[PDB]
Amino acid sequence: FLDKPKTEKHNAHGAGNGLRYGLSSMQGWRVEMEDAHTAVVGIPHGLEDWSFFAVYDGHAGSRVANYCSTHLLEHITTNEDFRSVENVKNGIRTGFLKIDEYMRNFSDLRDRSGSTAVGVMISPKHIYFINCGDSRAVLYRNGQVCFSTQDHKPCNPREKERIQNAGGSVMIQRVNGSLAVSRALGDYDYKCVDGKGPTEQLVSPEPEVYEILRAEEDEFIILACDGIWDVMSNEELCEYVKSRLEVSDDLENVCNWVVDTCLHKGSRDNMSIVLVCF
Ligand SMILES: [Mg+2]
Repeated sequence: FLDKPKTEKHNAHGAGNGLRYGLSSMQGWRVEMEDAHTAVVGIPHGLEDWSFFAVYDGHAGSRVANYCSTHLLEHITTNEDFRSVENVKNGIRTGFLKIDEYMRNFSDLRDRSGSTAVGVMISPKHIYFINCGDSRAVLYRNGQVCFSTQDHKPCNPREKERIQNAGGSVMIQRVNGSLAVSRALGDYDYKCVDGKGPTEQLVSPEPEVYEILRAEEDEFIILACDGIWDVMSNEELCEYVKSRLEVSDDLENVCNWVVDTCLHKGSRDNMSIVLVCF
C-alpha cells in the first residue's frame, strides 16, 4: 500500500451492436497497478455481430493480466471447440485452458503472476457470462438485478473439495493460507500437483460459463473486480449506477463516479469497472 492513493483514472468508451460502454481503472492505494481490460465491439474475422468485454485482476505481477487482455479472446474464438450454445461454452472453456498452458511456456513464466478473469461475450441472441476468480459480472434487467456470476473463493464447498483432493488445505479462507481465489490464470506454483489434470489443481483455470437469453428489458451489465464488490453489493451498485445514469449519459463519468465512491467507502485495492448499456 501507498501512503496516498494514485486516484488518476484511465477511461475508454465506445458504441456499436446496440450497446454503449464506458470503463474506468484506478491504481488507488496499492503500490502497483496489475489490472487490465478488453473491450471489443464487433469481433473481427467473422464475429462482427458479437462483442466481448472483460476485466482481469492480476496478483503477484501484471504479466498474466496484461497478456490475457490482448490474447484471451483469440484463444477462445480460434480453437476447434469454438470453430450453438454448447459449442460456444466449450470454446470458451477450451480457450481458458489453452491460454493457461501457453502462457506457462513463456521464458519469464517457466515471474509468479496470476490473474482473475471475468467477461461477457454478447451475441445477437445470448449473453455468455464468463468467470474465473473473484471478479464478478452482474446484469440489470427490468429495474432489478437479474443475474450474477459466482465468485471463486477457497471456502466455497466444491472449491474446498478440489483443493483438499489436490493435497492442500483451506486456512484463513485462502489456498494453503496464501491465495484468496480458488480459480485463476497463471499462478503456476499452485498447478504443480502430481497426477492431477489442469482442472484438478490447487488453483483451477477452468471458467464457469452462464448463458442467458437476451431480452428487450436488458438495461446494463457491470464487470468489476473485488476492489469494487468488497464495498458495494450487487443491488447497491446497480441502484447507484441507475441513479447516476439519471443525471449523466457519459459512461466514462459514471464509471469514474463508481470508482471514487468505492475509494471513499474505504477500498484500498486497484479498481477496474466496465459498464455496458443496451
Ligand atoms: Mg482486486
